Amino acid sequence: MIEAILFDVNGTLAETEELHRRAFNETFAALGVDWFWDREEYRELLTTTGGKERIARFLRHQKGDPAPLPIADIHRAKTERFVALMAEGEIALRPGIADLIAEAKRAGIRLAVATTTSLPNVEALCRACFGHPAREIFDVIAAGDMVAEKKPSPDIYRLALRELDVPPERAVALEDSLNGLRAAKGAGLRCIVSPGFYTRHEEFAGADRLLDSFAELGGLAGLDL
Ligand SMILES: O=C(COP(=O)(O)O)[C@@H](O)[C@H](O)COP(=O)(O)O
Ligand SMILES: [Mg+2]
Repeated sequence: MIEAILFDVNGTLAETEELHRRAFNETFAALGVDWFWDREEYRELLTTTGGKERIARFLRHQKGDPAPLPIADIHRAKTERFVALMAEGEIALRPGIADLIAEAKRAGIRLAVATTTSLPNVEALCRACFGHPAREIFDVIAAGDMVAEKKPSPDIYRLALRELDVPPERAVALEDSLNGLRAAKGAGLRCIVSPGFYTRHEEFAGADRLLDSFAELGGLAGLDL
């Protein structure tokens, strides 16, 4: 059996990206700029992880209004919006996720998050979906700007593994996206993928398992081999 499970957040714990998109767009509108990311645009922008990095990519060549604030300030406002939206309880965990975490806890298996997303989003999602602070759910939280290079860099996973003190051969990652799979694999981890809306078009070569739902894992034993 594995000794630790490392979870991605967006698209893994919950289907969140349309809520991120909303938060971006509503922030743009509040700032009085003409920017608006439709699904087609957002699907492409999602291949750059981290909201600051995504905004920067967009600004490099978009031909609408110039940024009126630093990126970090735009992103901070977006995060406050996302947190507020997340709290409303419209988003639930993806099927299978709650049950896996409960089984892991009963088995004494160590749990981490390993995410590109801002730390407040992790807290918001945990409070909403689990009813507790994130550090009551996960033993280790590796998020956001804790590393210099985001997925597909393995660095966030290497951070999480160091903090867990579990060798990669005894752990497993759950992911939804190709950049996530690449990051996990680059850290030496077996990786179970279940994609979503934005990510299903991707090919997931090297995934240990590729599932339509985490409810198909089959319990902790499905994380083995
Ligand atoms: O690329 C990401 C995927 O998160 P994960 O690694 O959990 O799949 C994030 O940048 C989110 O799109 C937005 O969150 P922020 O705006 O907070 O970055
Ligand atoms: Mg993800």
